[PDB]
Amino acid sequence: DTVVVGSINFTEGIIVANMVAEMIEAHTDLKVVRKLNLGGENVNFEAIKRGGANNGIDIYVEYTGHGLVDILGFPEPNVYITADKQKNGIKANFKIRHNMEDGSVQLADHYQQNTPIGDGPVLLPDNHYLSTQSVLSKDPNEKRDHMVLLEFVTAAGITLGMDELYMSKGEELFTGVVPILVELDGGVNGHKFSVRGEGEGDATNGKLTLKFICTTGKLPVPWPTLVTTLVQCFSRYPDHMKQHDFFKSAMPEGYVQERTISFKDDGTYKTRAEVKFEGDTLVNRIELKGIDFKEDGNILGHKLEYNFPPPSSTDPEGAYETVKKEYKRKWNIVWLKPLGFNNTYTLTVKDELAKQYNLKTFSDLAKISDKLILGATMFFLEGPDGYPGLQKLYNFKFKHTKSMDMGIRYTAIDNNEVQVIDAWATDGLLVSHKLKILEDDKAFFPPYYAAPIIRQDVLDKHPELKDVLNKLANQISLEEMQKLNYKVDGEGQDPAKVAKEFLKEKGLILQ
Repeated sequence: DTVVVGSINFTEGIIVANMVAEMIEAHTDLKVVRKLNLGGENVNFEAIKRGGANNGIDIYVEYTGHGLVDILGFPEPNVYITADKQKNGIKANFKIRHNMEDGSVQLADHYQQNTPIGDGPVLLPDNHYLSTQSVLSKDPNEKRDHMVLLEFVTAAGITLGMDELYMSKGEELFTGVVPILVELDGGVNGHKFSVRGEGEGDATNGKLTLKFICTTGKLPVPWPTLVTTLVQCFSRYPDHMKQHDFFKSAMPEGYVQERTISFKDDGTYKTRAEVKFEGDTLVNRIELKGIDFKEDGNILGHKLEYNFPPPSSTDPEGAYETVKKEYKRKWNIVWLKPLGFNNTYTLTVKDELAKQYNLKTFSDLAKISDKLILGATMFFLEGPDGYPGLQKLYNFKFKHTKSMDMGIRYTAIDNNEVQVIDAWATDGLLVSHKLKILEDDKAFFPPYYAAPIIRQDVLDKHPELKDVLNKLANQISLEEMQKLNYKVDGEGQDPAKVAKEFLKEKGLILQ
């Protein structure tokens, strides 16, 4: 029959949409409907959910970063740590997305304060984040209500910058493997329960193995809700970040971790815990009080699956794999092979500006942001992977922020209307306006490798599509894609003509 191919109203998307349409019409005897969307939020994601039957798309080109946003909530799962000098400790924000049976998600918003127990000196960190991977399992020979947890945590967000390095005396307590005891006394909506966990931690590798048992009978809440609450001192800090490990510096006297966990459309947990050494053993002693929970709700009704969401990886291959697997497992959508270019957000300035203020990286731009006016697309300003996520890590304080269309932002930076723009790495106008891209030194941004995305049922009806579309694999480099975007924007041309020309040129389309 026919297949619907959608795209948002931007140059690169239209070009690649026409390329896919031409590949399908050339290498298969199938009909290709082309649809250009309004530009609404998650328009392509919801369209490919609906499919062609319900006035939606069946195929579109997505970027791994926006995929991380769409199926994992990319910025949110990272534990974003900043310093509170007043309380001589740290604060942290994150959100957990607990999977449910019907594919929905229970949101759990975590606000966290950590304060040293002793009066010793402690390391106050620069803005950074903890990337966490958690795997939940069961012992088959354990008749009690229990959870087996295996966890890997790595600290990120601080750049290695060709400067010498080598930090604290509590750091030396984690050189080897440390035994771990965790005690939790909790009450949720009047249920009183206790949890005891035993295990061990290797901080040089960032690995925790623990087994928790509910000593009071049946646990009145699903186990994944207690995962966060149930030892961030075991996080593996890379050698260049070892000066920012607050948690180890507070040892052995320990620290106090207070946390507020808000379950969307349900109750809240309030936890206070003390994490400290007792003899050889690191102990986490927690009091948990949950107040306002719906009795038939997702939490008290046990409507959450026994899993934790997979982590969002900044590695390009890891990102593609995670996005492909999750789009498959949830909503049943196939990520095909990448086209080969990475069209990433990047803050860019006039090269004159960078020369004058000696700007190399995002941190330098941040220290003078108050003087500057940022002009960016609505996608960068609104999207969680754009300016808001950036500020979670970078502390940008711009004088103004003006939403602009693509193209108009380039003329505006040329005319000094704005000083910083959200240039996209494949933008055609990047050659002509003499701009400098700055470096994402804290490495907030994810990969934005473009790849075609197809519904599984359309793949079933027409199995040939997989190979014909995968023919465009590693074919379009960043330079080539930029050349085509310039051949549309810099020189007014029809996108379909440029697409067909490029396809015939490389022999992908014979004629």
